[PDB]
Amino acid sequence: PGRLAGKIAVVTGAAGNLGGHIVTHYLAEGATVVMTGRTPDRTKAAADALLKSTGADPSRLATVALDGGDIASVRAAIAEVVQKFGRIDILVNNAGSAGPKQPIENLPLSPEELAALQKTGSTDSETVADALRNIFGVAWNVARVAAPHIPEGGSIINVSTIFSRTPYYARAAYVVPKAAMNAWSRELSLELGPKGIRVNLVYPGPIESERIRSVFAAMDAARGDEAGTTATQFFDMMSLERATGGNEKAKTFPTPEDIATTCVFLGSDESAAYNGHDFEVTHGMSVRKEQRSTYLARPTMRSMDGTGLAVLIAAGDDWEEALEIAQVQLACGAQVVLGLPRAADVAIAEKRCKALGLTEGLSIIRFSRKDPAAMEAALEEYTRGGTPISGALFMPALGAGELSGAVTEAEDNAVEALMDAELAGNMALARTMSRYWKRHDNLLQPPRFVFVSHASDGKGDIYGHILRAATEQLIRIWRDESEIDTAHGRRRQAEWGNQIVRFTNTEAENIRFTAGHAARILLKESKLGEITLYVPANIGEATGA
Amino acid sequence: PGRLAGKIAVVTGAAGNLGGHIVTHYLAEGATVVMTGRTPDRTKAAADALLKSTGADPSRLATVALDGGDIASVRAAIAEVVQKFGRIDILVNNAGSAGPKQPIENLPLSPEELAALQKTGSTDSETVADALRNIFGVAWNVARVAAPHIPEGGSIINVSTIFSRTPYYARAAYVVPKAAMNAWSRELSLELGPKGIRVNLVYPGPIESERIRSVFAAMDAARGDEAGTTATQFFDMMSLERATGGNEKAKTFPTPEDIATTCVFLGSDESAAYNGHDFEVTHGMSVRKEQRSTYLARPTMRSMDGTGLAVLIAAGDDWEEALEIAQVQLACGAQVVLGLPRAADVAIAEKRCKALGLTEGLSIIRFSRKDPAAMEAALEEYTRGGTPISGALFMPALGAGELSGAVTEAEDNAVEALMDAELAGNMALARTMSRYWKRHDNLLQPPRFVFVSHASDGKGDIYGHILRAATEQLIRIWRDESEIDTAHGRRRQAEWGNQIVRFTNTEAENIRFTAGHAARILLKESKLGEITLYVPANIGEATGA
Ligand SMILES: NC(=O)c1ccc[n+]([C@@H]2O[C@H](COP(=O)([O-])OP(=O)(O)OC[C@H]3O[C@@H](n4cnc5c(N)ncnc54)[C@H](OP(=O)(O)O)[C@@H]3O)[C@@H](O)[C@H]2O)c1
Ligand SMILES: NC(=O)c1ccc[n+]([C@@H]2O[C@H](COP(=O)([O-])OP(=O)(O)OC[C@H]3O[C@@H](n4cnc5c(N)ncnc54)[C@H](OP(=O)(O)O)[C@@H]3O)[C@@H](O)[C@H]2O)c1
Repeated sequence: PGRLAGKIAVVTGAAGNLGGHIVTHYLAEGATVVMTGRTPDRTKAAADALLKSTGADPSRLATVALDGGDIASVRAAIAEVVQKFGRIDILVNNAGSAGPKQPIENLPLSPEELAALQKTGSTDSETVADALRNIFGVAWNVARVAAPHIPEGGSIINVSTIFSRTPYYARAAYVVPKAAMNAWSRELSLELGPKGIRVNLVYPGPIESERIRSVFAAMDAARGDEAGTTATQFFDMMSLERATGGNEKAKTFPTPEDIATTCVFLGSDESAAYNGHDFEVTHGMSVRKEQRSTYLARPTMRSMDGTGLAVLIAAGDDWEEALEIAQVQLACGAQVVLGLPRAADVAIAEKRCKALGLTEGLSIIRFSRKDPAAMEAALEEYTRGGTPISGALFMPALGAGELSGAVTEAEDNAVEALMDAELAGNMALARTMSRYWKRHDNLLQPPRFVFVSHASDGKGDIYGHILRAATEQLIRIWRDESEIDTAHGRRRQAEWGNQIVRFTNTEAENIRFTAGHAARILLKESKLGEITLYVPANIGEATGA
Repeated sequence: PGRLAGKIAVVTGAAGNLGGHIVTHYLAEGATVVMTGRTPDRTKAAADALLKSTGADPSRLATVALDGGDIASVRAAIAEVVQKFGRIDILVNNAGSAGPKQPIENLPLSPEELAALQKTGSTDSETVADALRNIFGVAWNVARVAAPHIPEGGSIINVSTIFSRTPYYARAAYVVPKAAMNAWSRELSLELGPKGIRVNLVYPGPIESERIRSVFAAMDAARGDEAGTTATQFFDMMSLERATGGNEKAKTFPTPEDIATTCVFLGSDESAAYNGHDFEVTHGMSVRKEQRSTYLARPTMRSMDGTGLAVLIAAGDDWEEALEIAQVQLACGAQVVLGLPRAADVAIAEKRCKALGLTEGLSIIRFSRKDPAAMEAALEEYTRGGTPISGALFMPALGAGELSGAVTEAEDNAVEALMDAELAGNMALARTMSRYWKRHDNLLQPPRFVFVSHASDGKGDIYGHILRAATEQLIRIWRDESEIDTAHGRRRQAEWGNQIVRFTNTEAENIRFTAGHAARILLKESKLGEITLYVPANIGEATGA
């Protein structure tokens, strides 16, 4: 019998290379497979050439037209799969796109910015939001449209990449939407676990092919690095050596067959004991799950810390919050630019700022991560006062509790709203501050960013986790890209920064703590190795005071 | 064809529940199995059972005698296996024994103590030392002997427990060695992986029996919680429910077959890519890898922080090291008991302390950790002096660098010495202080303990790493035992404490920085959530100063 005998399997991106190995292994294990592709012609071709190359019955292989980001197509596609076969025993979220292969400073956000990248003979065919919908959106959508038709003891397999947890210069667009999916897979496990549906996460390492060693050598050319630096990086993370392809034992890449044989194992009932589990098909590449630390001291700061420096604060709906952080920054003797998304809120706050009497060193302006063109202008304008922004604290876009609900249950707004405001806003802020610290590259101290999470929404911070994950990667890419550009002469000053997680603490005194430490990262001459830095549960206890 | 076709396996403790299951699946997938165990009569009876129950050719199975605590025994055993079949493809380190089932406070160290338990109708058969050798010794010795005869593409599998990273009540001698074994496997992952010998790590959850479901009713009785609390503890961690035993879907324990099927897979070439990997067959249990964080803060202290308080410092080989840590306490106004193993050191140190000018608040006494009856006696003499001991600080037993060499290429005595000195010293100091703080539950400040790592060996810190992950799980057991003893009104004062990792940083102040965070943890009113606290690489950078 076949380890997958009498099981309906759905494989997103079945036309691609791993796709077809998974389908091959599945048909040869006794599954009925439905192959999902954006195009019915390229997907049907990929289907028929698989029929040729295996010896399986036309009846045991099906295809269908699905595009994540178009939920109208994902419902119409699953439907056709339910009518046709009556259930989904195995989901394999393998669907994903390369993403714009540009550094953080040159990511195309608008369609005209992308058209403008096609005029420089580039191969990039995506916006950052296209890449999100294409990498992160498919998994989220397909999963939620499929979960109610997935019977007890069924399996979901979400195909990440090892590159989500490692530096991948000029690929901010590809990794952060994977890094998100990472936390989402875990959260989907927590919602579909009690229902008896397994959720498990495959991290394929760099995949062995003919192209790969040249694709890397090509990336090596990108950064002005001696060809082979990309490959050697990853080889040097690998602990395991192996003979593949009848070559000798060396540092090599894992195979498409290794990935397939895992998706056979994970799909099969042999794996029915595993949930929210990570499978790292990477030759034991040494990486950490979360490059983090919790704060074990009160942020002890002085009143001359910031003399000559100006912070930007990109605030969200809760401007009131932002201003509290602003306040402690001013208290350290730095200038502040509280950048609020509505102009409505620039009135209310500028006046309520006169009420408290914070007129010295603080300037409130409209600053809208939705529209970056103006975000650029606004920083040009502010610096004409002759002090340049030396550090940039970024708050979440949407008000706390704005995003809420089970990942499958959450509305068509939930994902699209989360993907656009939360992921694009972070990338736009990163591109915008990168572009600005390109121009004004002689600051008193090297430039420093800090991202900030919401406090605990107290519904289990489902969206707090996803965004911590995606942000943690965006910081790794940004730390790396700037450290490689700096060493090659292209910048004078290396951008560095951190992320502070508030949601591990529900105490009343948390914001002045969060904002306290925010100041230590920006204004003091520091480098914090760990990316994401958590606020302890109790602060009184965790520190001296 | 067999999924393990043409693979010589070696499964240690193959007579036990899982052992039978691993051999049964292995024979089905065409494996040639060598069963293993200290009792030949046992081993062979088992073999006969498995030869009937599975239609397996009696050629395709064999037995061999080996006690893991006894390396000679082990060298012989593999020698026959080698002689017979020529090589080892797969080595399953299933061998382990449930330790003494005794709470830290009542751990049996010397044979006489174990005999005092057996006249009590307790099922304890094992000293702490014995449990070490029975869980940790075996895995180390079987593997290191098997390695040479393992060809490339080879599989080592190490079977440990999830409970090695989660609290287990009065099961210190089970989980501590299981913890060392996790960190051992890691090192063996790295040392062999370059030879293409993959070394992965299975974490069984609670495994479905009739016995274990009552052993939780058993445990439940020892703490004094309602029966099914322990069941509901671990159930409450698991994200997955499942329909096992023909009972309707509910949170249920994983079957032995789930553990058996994984080895089939981990043994097989389908897993050619995975190395250093952890497989948790625990129904998606929610435990983190390690509860830890780096110090993003210089130790800030004050000159009265500890007046009226008293601190024990259990010293190892190198006492001058401990005496500088001791100066830092005294400086903070605490009193110091300096415990030195070798009675000769007492009068040597005594001079240095007058020469050095330290004469007030400091007492020096012989404090051998191989003599608890003496330890427990000396502490009572200091208490009679008039100040109870509020703070313990445990130094490593052996001199610096004395344990070295990659686990495989380790001297026969290096593993023996590491297990006895390091593991028993930590377990003994733990018992002795629990027993002392049971006797003195009315201290001015909660009682606080501090485990301090060696400084770097500058070689990878092989022993650094194993000894840390082990201590981390001793503390997690220590904290939870005092939490539950305090809640049920057995003890007024919650014991709590931390581990300080030093080997991460090489800087010249290194001793001062750790000696200073020891004083905080000891003499300040704080309860740090993270167990293991690392010194950061650069103290200049992490902390503004
Ligand atoms: N190969 C690697 O270097 C590597 C390394 C690590 C991880 N991975 C992961 O493996 C997956 C891809 O595997 P692969 O190497 O064989 O590449 P691939 O599958 O060729 O990737 C492109 C394919 O995915 C499908 N796809 C992409 N975006 C989609 C969307 N929004 N909606 C529907 N279908 C979509 C496309 O199908 P249609 O054209 O028919 O729509 C296309 O054939 C990705 O999820 C990736 O993160 C790959
Ligand atoms: N049951 C669970 O829920 C559970 C939970 C967590 C972890 N585990 C772990 O997974 C494995 C469980 O196997 P099991 O459930 O079948 O229990 P088990 O095998 O009955 O545990 C005892 C076995 O270990 C062997 N052993 C002990 N000391 C030894 C030594 N010095 N030399 C050689 N062999 C020795 C014994 O072999 P002989 O008596 O034949 O010499 C015996 O077969 C163990 O490693 C255990 O630590 C089990």
